[PDB]
Amino acid sequence: CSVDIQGNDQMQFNTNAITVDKSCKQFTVNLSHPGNLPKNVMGHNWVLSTAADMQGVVTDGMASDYLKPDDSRVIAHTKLIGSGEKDSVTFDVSKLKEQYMFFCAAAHAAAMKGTLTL
Ligand SMILES: [Cu+2]
Repeated sequence: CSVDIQGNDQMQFNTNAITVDKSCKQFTVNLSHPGNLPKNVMGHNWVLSTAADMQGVVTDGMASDYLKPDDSRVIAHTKLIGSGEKDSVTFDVSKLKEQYMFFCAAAHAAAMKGTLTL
């Protein structure tokens, strides 16, 4: 009923998929970032929400640890960790049901994009 998640300076997760065994009443995410943060990203966290609400959470974090205080869409999140730092978050699995998304709120990319060629 637990997992170790890691990020790096290439904006990669050690895994982009997490399974929660149904015997679990609580689940714990263990976050660490042993190497450097990505360039000009000064923090790393792990955030859980619905697939629908993810974008809202992200936009509102930049509008207001890159997260809106007491955001009701955020199921669970770690604090912002630096390089070489570590944090854990444990949450009640009862608040879940089903295709949820987890993300880091500190490293942003362009939401809207396309291709151009000559
Ligand atoms: Cu941003």
